[PDB]
Amino acid sequence: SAVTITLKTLQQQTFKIRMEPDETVKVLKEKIEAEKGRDAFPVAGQKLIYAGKILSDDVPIRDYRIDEKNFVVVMVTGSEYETMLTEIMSMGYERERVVAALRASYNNPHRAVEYLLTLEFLRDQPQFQNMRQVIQQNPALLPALLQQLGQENPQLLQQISRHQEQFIQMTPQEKEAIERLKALGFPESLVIQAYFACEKNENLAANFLLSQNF
Repeated sequence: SAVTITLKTLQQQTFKIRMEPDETVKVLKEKIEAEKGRDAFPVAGQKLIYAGKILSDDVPIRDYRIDEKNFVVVMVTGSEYETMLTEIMSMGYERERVVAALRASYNNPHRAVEYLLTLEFLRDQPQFQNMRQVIQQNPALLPALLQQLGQENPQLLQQISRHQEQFIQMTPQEKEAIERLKALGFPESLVIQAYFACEKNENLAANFLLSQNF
């Protein structure tokens, strides 16, 4: 996953490097020190001229969108749980033992009685739930959280920045049977279509349309 980059030097000596279409130009600058050598190609005056201005060395070589067709003149100069406690405890178990099992047994009489004898990753997380449950009564929390809670998970921040819209959003023969039905009082799309009910007859489609609707 590569790309030959043509590098021209003010000395009128060009060549063709390749590196990767992403390597920070900082490494590309060093690439010129090894590509041409270090006899007179330092770094202090390393400016990658590609279009009048010199390309910096802190951005990826694929940030300027260079083209092999051109060379670069580089420079080098709570309760519901208790109501449940009685729902299960009543069987005979104790009280604290019931909630304990109701904490690891789906707080239900199912596993409890058993433990009583002896964009999507965030939309489902508790963080987003507070942003989609509290915002229902406070539109000011959306931004407050988007900068606090929503600004804590980089997994969504990388998308939400560009997905803020989705994040917030979350024939002349059959015509005779239609012209008549559409004229009898029935609609059109549901009539011209439903007509193909069973045998293109006037009841399979209508008969079932009059008994199911009227």
